Amino acid sequence: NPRTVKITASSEETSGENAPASFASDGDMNTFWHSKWSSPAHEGPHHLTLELDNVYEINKVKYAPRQDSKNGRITGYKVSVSLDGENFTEVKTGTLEDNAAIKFIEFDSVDAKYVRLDVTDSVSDQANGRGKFATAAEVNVHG
Ligand SMILES: CC(=O)N[C@@H]1[C@@H](O)[C@H](O[C@@H]2O[C@H](CO)[C@H](O)[C@H](O)[C@H]2O[C@@H]2O[C@@H](C)[C@@H](O)[C@@H](O)[C@@H]2O)[C@@H](CO)O[C@@H]1O
Ligand SMILES: [Ca+2]
Repeated sequence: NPRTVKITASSEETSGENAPASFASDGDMNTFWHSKWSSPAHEGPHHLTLELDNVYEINKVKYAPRQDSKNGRITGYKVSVSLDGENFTEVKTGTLEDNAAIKFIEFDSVDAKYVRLDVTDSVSDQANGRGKFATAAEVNVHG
């Protein structure tokens, strides 16, 4: 049940379309965060940090890909946790399948107030777009 106080990101798009980082902090499958693609683009590295309302014991991250485009779809991730928002500890690394299905990332129970998702790999419907974008309809945490 942890509440996301806020989501911050490496970057966000509010100019070419409305896709701020906070759109990834609700369960509307029809809104998403997009890394900044409009000039000047931020083309990586990409990440997203959820600040929880308290310290929780967490063992799972849910990731809902953007539903209308594969652009930015996360296929490689590192998950880290923090108590103070500054010092992070890696708890999980892995790949995710290249489809729009909801993903889960699971690890041993760990106390966190902040959960960071580093995008190590991402896909695109563009020929030379590997790694350029990051999108998320939702990122959430569970314990
Ligand atoms: C094959 C190919 O090159 N396709 C591109 C496609 O990737 C582009 O989509 C947009 O790309 C930017 C980043 O460059 C963002 O991801 C945009 O959200 C994305 O737009 C979305 O998809 C398109 C197809 C439209 O439905 C748009 O309204 C969506 O938001 C488009 C640019 O429109 O061009 C090529 O089709
Ligand atoms: Ca959403």
